[PDB]
Amino acid sequence: NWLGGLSRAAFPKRFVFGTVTSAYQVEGMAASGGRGPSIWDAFAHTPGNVAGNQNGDVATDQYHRYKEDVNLMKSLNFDAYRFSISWSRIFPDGEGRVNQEGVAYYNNLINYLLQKGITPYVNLYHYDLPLALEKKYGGWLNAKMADLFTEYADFCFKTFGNRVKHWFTFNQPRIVALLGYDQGTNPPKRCTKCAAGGNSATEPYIVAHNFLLSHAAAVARYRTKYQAAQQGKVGIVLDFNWYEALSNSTEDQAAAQRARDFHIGWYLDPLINGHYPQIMQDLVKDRLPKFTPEQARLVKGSADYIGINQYTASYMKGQQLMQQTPTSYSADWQVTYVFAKNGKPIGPQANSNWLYIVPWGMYGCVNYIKQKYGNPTVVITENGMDQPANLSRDQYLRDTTRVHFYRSYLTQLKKAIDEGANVAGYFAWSLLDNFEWLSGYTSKFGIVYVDFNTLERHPKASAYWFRDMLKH
Ligand SMILES: OC[C@H]1O[C@@H](O[C@H]2[C@H](O)[C@@H](O)[C@H](O[C@H]3[C@H](O)[C@@H](O)[C@H](O[C@H]4[C@H](O)[C@@H](O)[C@H](O)O[C@@H]4CO)O[C@@H]3CO)O[C@@H]2CO)[C@H](O)[C@@H](O)[C@@H]1O
Ligand SMILES: [Zn+2]
Repeated sequence: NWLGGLSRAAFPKRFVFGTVTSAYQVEGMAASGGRGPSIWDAFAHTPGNVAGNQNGDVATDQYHRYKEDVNLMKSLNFDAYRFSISWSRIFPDGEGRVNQEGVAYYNNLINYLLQKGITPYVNLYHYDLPLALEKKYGGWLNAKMADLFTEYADFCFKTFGNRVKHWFTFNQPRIVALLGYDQGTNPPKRCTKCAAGGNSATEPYIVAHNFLLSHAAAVARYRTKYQAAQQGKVGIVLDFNWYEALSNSTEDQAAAQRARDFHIGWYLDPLINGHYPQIMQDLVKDRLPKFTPEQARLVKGSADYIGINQYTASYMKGQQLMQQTPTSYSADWQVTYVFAKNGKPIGPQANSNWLYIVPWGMYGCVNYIKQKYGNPTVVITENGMDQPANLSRDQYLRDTTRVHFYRSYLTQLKKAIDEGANVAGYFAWSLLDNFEWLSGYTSKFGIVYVDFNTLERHPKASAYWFRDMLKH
C-alpha cells in the first residue's frame, strides 16, 4: 500500500510532523513593508550570481497569501510549521529602529497558525544577515555579532515568546561557513582567491566560532530573562549528511569518522561536550579558535534540542594523514568523496547534483548521534528532494519520486526511533516550491507546486501522501 505501513501510529505518541520554509525563500515583499535589505538581496540582484538572474523580491508571495498557505498545511494534517523571521524585516538596519509593519506581519502569521491549531517552530536566522550589519561590522567575522544577535533575539522573545514556545537560533552555520567563506559561492563571497577578499583556511573557523558564541549568548539571555515566564525552548539547526566508509579498512573507517567530525562534530561537540572535536584540534591547530573555560561552559548544554537537516550520504575513502600547508576548511579533512561502491552508485540523484537519494543515510545519521552524543533530543528539521525546471504543471504534480523518497526516508527514521533514538519530530523541506538560493526557481523542493507566473498553489502527490499518512 502506498503508505508502506506508515501512519501516526507508527511513530511515538505526540511525535510532531511539519513542513518548512525560510523567510527570503518564500515571503517576497523583499523591499516593501519596511523591510531593509539582507546580504541575499544584494547578492541576488547582482547579474550572474543566481540562475536566470532571479531573486526573492516576490518569491512565493507568502507575505500576502499566508492564510492560504496555513489553511493548506492544516488540510494536509501537519501539526507544526517551521519558518524563519527575517532579521532585516524587524530591524531594517539590523539594530536600532524597529519596523512595526514587519512586527505586525509575524504577529498575524503566528496568531493565524495558533488559531488553526498549527504549532510555530521559529528560526531567528536563515542566511539573511541585514546588509547594514555586513557593511558596518563585517558580519560573522566580527565577535560583536554575539551582542547584535542577542539583542535581536531578545526583541523576538519579548514580542512573540508569549505565543512561540519552540525557537531555533541558526540554520546550517556549516553551510554559511563553507559557501560564504571557504568556497566563496554564497554571500559575502569570501575565499582565498575571491574579489571580496578572504582566506579559506581561517575564516570558516572564525565564522563557526562566532555562530556558536552568538547561539550561546542568545540562549543565556532567553534562560536568564524569558524562560521562567514563557516556558519555551531554544535549539539550533545543523546540516548532517551521512558518511559511510568505502571499505572496512582502518584508513577508510578513519576517513569516514573524520568527515563526520568536521561536518557535524564541529558544532555538536561544542554544544554537547563543550569542546571542538579532537581531530579538528589536532589538524586545524592554531587556525581553530579556542573557547575559554567560561565560553565553553556557556556553549555546552545551550541547545534544548538539536535540529538536523538530513538529505543525503557519501562514501569516504581515506589516505595516510599528511602534514600539509593549510589551504581550506574543505582540504583540512584529508578525505576523498566516493559516490559508488562495488560498481554501483550510492543512489540516484535528485535535480540538485549534491543530492543523492540514500534513505539509509537517515538511519546512519540518527543512530550515530544517538550513540555518540548521549542520545540528545533531535528534531529532523528538513528532509526532501527537488524536481528540475521547465516541467508542465501535471509533471510537477505527479511527483512519484518524492513520494518514494519520503516513504523510504521516513521508514529509515522509524527504524532508528524504534531502536531508541530520541527524535521528537520531523519536518519536510519544503511546504512550497520556492527560491532555491543559487538555483533560483530552477529547483522545485515543495510538496505543494507553485506556478511562478500566476503564484497559484497546487498540492502535489507527495502532499496527498502526507495528508493520508498523517490523518488523526
Ligand atoms: O537545498 C535544500 C535546502 O536545504 C538546506 O541547505 C542545503 C543547501 O541549500 C545545499 O547547497 C547544501 O549542499 C551541500 C551538500 O549537502 C554537501 O553534500 C556538499 O558536499 C560537497 C563538498 O563540499 C565538496 O567539497 C565535495 O567535493 O563534494 C561534495 C558534493 O557532493 O556540499 C554542498 C554545498 O556545495 O545542502 C544543504 C543541506 O545539507 C537549507 O536549509 C534550505 O534553505 C535549502 O533550500
Ligand atoms: Zn502580493
